[PDB]
Amino acid sequence: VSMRDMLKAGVHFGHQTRYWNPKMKPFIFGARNKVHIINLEKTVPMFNEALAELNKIASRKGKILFVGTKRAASEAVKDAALSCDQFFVNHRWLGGMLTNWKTVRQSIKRLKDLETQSQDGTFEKLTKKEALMRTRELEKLENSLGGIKDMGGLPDALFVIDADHEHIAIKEANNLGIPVFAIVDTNSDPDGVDFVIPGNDDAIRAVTLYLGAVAATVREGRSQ
RNA sequence: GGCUGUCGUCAGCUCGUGUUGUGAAAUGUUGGGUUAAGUCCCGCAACGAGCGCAACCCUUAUCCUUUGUUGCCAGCGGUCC
Ligand SMILES: [Mg+2]
Ligand SMILES: [Mg+2]
Ligand SMILES: [Mg+2]
Ligand SMILES: [Mg+2]
Ligand SMILES: [Mg+2]
Ligand SMILES: [Mg+2]
Repeated sequence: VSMRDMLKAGVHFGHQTRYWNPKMKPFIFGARNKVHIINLEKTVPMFNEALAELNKIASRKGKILFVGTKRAASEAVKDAALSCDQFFVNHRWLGGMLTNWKTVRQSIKRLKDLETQSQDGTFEKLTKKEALMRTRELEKLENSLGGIKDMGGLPDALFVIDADHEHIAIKEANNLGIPVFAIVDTNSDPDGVDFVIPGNDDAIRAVTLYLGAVAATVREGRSQ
């Protein structure tokens, strides 16, 4: 991935100096106007070393789960995983989506059966008042569980945009040994993720970049 | 044992799995709104479920169909009215 490209995106940008996390000292060039700057020279080799790892999982038809619920990087997230044939989460992660599979699995069945009882027309020939609680009931399920609806079991790797914001998923993923690939940032803990990609996690330009790239490689890897 | 009063027809009382705590425990069941109501909605390390709440039951208020004696008399005709 082009080291010039990122100057363009804004990846070098971090967070205000005061909100920094001192575990990210390694991945810092310095500060300008009391605002931190990611040493991109550390980003790019780290990043390419996570693309590679992602390839060889995507090789064996494992499932890259993508998570990103920021009211920036949601439509960004959906686009990418769909542009790959994988799974995604872009509205609140709901605690135990991984550790409590048994149960959360048993709320997918419902969403399946509410999809049927919609196209099949049952959500029409009924109480009319009961096309409220038989639709809102679906609408929400397909806002939350939708992304992972046909996922049948636990992922083979989470790919996570913001570590800070999505700390619950990462802990759950550590809980299950599921390897994690995060876009950590100057203000975030390095310490829970396995393939740390430094750089900005809060920009429409920056996110699409890493997504596009991880999208490219899982498709370039889902072939051989 | 069975049956019954009572707080109280008050809106509460809990469980599975997950998570937190060395542990009793906690979370859910808190928060913003709303409601007669843990009523409903939005949020949220919770995700769900159950007993309650409400609804299904009887009665009362209006209308329609069918049936018309031992009940009824609007229009007719008669009358010991
Ligand atoms: Mg423990
Ligand atoms: Mg209580
Ligand atoms: Mg409690
Ligand atoms: Mg409490
Ligand atoms: Mg409340
Ligand atoms: Mg209830």
